Amino acid sequence: EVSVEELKAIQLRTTNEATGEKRFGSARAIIEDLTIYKSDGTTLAEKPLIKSGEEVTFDFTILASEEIKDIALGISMSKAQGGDIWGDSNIGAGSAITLRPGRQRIVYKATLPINSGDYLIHCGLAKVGNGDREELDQRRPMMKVKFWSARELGGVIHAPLKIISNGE
Amino acid sequence: EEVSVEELKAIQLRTTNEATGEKRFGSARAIIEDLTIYKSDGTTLAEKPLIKSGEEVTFDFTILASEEIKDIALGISMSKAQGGDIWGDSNIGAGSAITLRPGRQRIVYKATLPINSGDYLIHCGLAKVGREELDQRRPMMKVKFWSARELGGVIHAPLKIISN
Ligand SMILES: [Cl-]
Repeated sequence: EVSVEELKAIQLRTTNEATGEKRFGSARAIIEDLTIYKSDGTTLAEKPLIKSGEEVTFDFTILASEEIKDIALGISMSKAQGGDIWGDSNIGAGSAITLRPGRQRIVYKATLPINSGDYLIHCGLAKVGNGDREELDQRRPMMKVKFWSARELGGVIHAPLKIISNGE
Repeated sequence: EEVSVEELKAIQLRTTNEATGEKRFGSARAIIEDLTIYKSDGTTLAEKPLIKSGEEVTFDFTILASEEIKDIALGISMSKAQGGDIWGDSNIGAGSAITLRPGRQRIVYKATLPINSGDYLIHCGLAKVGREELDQRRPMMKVKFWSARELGGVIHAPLKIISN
């Protein structure tokens, strides 16, 4: 179908250097690409800004050389200078996934209450069980993303106060 | 009412929360006398010391003032352990002017807090914007967030799996 040999070559070849992506894994299957859509339906290439609190779609193209049961396809985000502020996967969602040979598309959505700033997106593909975890394709960092908001808040959590009573 | 700044400074010092090792400072021309927190089910943190990740929380402040004070900033924030604030906001950001009257009054905020499971600290500050610190409470109290839904980091934004 597609040789792991090819997937290994794909993996080594397609590595984003604008973020200094370090990429590892057995490459039995790989994250061929990730495309991110905003609520208005536009991409990051089309508009690289995400509004704080916007619903985002993560469109994964997964390319597998063979079938692989019980995988974990995860994604996370860190501040341009720091550790992860957000991370999740199908495992956290309680949703099992099995990869089939050839291309396949897995789609996640999330509403991201993240304050304005520059962040990094990471994603990872691994096999959960049968012995210990097996990393298939870990992409770190995969891409940059900037959040913007109508008004500025403290920290990273976008949770604006509602004023119920101002003693007025 | 008839409360003096002298009285408020005394209250400020003796009602500092020792459990959290609270540091408290400011002129105390007005003070944050109390903060009661309600969860979306109507229960207080005192009744049920636990907030569900992502739920709507109500902050019921009781403020004591020794005199009328215009252009007030009442801020709240949260942090984890020895870290900096992970969330913060105030009436100023929200675009709501506050003027304190003499005596006791209430200021009430809501926020929907997508904070992952863990132990956090709540900080609050009262000041007159130009800043004169009136009453800064760091940390005022502990708060525990929980969810059966587990995530990484502090941001509770669970993925939904659309297409497998
Ligand atoms: Cl309470």
